Amino acid sequence: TIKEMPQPKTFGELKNLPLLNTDKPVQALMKIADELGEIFKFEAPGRVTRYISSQRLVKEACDESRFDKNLSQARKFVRDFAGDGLATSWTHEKNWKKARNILLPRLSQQAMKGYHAMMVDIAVQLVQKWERLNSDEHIEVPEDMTRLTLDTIGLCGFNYRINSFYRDQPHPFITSMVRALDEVMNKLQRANPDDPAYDENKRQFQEDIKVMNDLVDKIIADRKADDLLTHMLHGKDGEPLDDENIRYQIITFLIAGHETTSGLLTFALYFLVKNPHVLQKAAEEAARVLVDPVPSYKQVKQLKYVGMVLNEALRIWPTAPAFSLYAKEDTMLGGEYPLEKGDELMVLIPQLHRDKTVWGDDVEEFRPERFENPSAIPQHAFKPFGNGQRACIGQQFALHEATLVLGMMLKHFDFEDHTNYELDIEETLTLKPKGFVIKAKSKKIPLGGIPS
Ligand code: HEM
Repeated sequence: TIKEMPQPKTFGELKNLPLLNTDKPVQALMKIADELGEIFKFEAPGRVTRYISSQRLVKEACDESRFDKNLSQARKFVRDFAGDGLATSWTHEKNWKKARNILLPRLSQQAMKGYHAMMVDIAVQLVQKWERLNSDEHIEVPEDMTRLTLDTIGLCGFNYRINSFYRDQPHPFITSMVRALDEVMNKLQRANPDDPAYDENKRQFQEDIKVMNDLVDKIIADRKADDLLTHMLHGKDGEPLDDENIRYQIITFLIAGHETTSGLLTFALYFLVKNPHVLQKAAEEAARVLVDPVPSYKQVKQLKYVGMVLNEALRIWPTAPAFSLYAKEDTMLGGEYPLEKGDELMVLIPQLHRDKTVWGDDVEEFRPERFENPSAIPQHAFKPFGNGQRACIGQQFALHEATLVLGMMLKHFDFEDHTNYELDIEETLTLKPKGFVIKAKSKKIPLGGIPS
């Protein structure tokens, strides 16, 4: 009762690779897996991957006795600029689990009691910039969501003030990060990599890894002249971290610790303007809960419905959209698809969150009240933060940051979807709505003990 594995139209020496000559590869890999089922094979020269989309199979892949963690084929390149160091190392690494058990305890729920104040500091900045737009003026959502999420990691994680809001044009580091990823992403759709046709391109990329390093120089310099870098320097295990691997860990968290989080907020706010009854309902929760000008740690933990709106928007659109895995031994999967040792499966997350056998037929509706009883979401049907001993380390940081902010936004403004924005999701590894803009009617509620 073995079953042959599916596969998209191959085109020659290229195999299936030319089905990814598009700038929305994930979005297209869910049209493929949309037809070819819960699993389908994917060959591009000298690399093969299986794509699992059903909870039925994901729940096996996450069985850590069968499967270990893997580097996306995107990850080995984003390793040409990150780890050895957490988000781009294999479990079989030394400056992984040492590099993780220095930081893990700094990222718990309890550790957020400490970051909370600086998180509220950057949040106030974003709210007030909106209080001070002219009439005609609209909001660039993903654009301002980045201003925040980045400032906030820089500041909680590295006690450095990036002052992203004191700048009309996206911070250098972000313009360069974006252009560094689009490369990694196209250098993946490139049929002949080592070519001179791509030559102005791997020198561009280097200029960009310099701008990004600039800001990293600036953050260490500022420290010399209990943050997340106070350990990344003086945290033992039993080895503190070394010369070279620390400027890695830094660029690693400046990226991981904001991008995916900016994604989640643009998406949530999108979904809310399109479902104005959910906006209304979280807008009340926020009014009812945040009764001081600024929120307390205590208060942010009681934005229950807002936590829910975040998870729902994370179901419908995981911003870190896929994670990889390898087989630890030869094995059946599903009892049908037989894998060798080392074979690679990719967890197409946005599709797993659309598995109707686990969710309903309304998998495409925005309904935050699914997450009322979170004991109702089945084993493994939901994983925006990866799975297992390599779950997203910064999940509790992300969710607190994101609730706090979505919570304040909804306390001080009504938003109008003024352009009838039709969704367009730019892909730079991670997903984020592109050119999403709205207007905000302020509720004229004072903040900080400051009027406007
Ligand atoms: C906001 C602060 C965040 C930080 C500092 C952060 C950092 C990290 C780190 C260090 C890892 C690797 C952990 C490990 O290997 O032990 C990771 C993995 C991951 N993160 Fe995050 N992250 C953040 C937010 C988010 C958000 C909002 C999402 C939403 C989808 C997300 C999605 C993921 C996913 C899917 C992985 C899986 C990697 C894999 O297992 O292959 N992250 N993150």
